[PDB]
Amino acid sequence: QCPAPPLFPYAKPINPTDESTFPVGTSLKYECRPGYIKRQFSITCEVNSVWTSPQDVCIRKQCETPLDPQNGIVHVNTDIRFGSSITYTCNEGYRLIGSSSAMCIISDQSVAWDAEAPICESIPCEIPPSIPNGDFFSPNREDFHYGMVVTYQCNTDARGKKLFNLVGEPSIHCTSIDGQVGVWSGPPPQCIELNKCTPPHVENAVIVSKNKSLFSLRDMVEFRCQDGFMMKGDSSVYCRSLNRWEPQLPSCAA
Repeated sequence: QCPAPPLFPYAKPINPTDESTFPVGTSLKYECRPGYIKRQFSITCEVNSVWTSPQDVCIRKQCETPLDPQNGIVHVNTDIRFGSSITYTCNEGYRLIGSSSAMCIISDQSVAWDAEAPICESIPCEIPPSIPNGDFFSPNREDFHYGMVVTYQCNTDARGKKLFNLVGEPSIHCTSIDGQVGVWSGPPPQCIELNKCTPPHVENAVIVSKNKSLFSLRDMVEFRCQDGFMMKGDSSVYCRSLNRWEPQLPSCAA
C-alpha cells in the first residue's frame, strides 16, 4: 500500500530498482549524498502507508574553522557546515583586500570554503603637505599609515634663531572618512613673519576697516557685530607681536 519512496535532497538509494508499490513493513537501503557525512541507513514503510527515515540521519559536513583575519572579524551567521556562508569586516583604521564572504561548498569528495579569508591592511596616507618656511618631523619621511602623527615646525634663520610664528594646529594625523582612503585630520599650520598678524576672525561680525591678506604690526582692524548681536570688547584692535591683538579680539553674542 506504500507509494514509491520520497525523492530526498540529502539521500539516495544504495540499490535502485524499477518499482512503485511496497507493502507496510518494507525497508529500503539508502545513503547520504555528497556534502553530508557518509552514512548508510534504512527507510521503512509505516502502517499508515507513509515512508519514515531515521531522525537527523544525514549531517552536513563541516568546512574548516574560520579565523578572524588579523585586524578584522569573521561573522558566522548560521554555522560552518555545507551550504552556509561567512562574511568578513575589517576594524577601524584597516581596509579589506580579497573576498568579504565565503560559502561552504562541495569540493571533490569533501567540502571547502569557495574563497580564502581576506587581509585587513592598515589604511595608507600620502606624504603630509609641504608648507612654505617650515617642515614636519618624522622618523620615516615618506611612509604614513592610519593613526600616525606629524608635528610641523617653522624654519629658523642661518644662525638657528626663531624667524617665524607658527600659526594654527602644529600636529595632524592620518585618518580615514570612508575606511579606504587615508586623509590627514586637518590642514597644516602657517609660518608667519615676526612683524605680521594673520587676518582676524570674530564670529557674527564683519570687518568695517581695510581687509588685508596679511597685517603688519600696529595695523588696525575695526569690527561691527551683525544685526541682533551685542558686542563684548573694544571694536578697534591693533596687531602685536606673536600674532596677537591689543586689545584682544572682541566677541558678538546673540
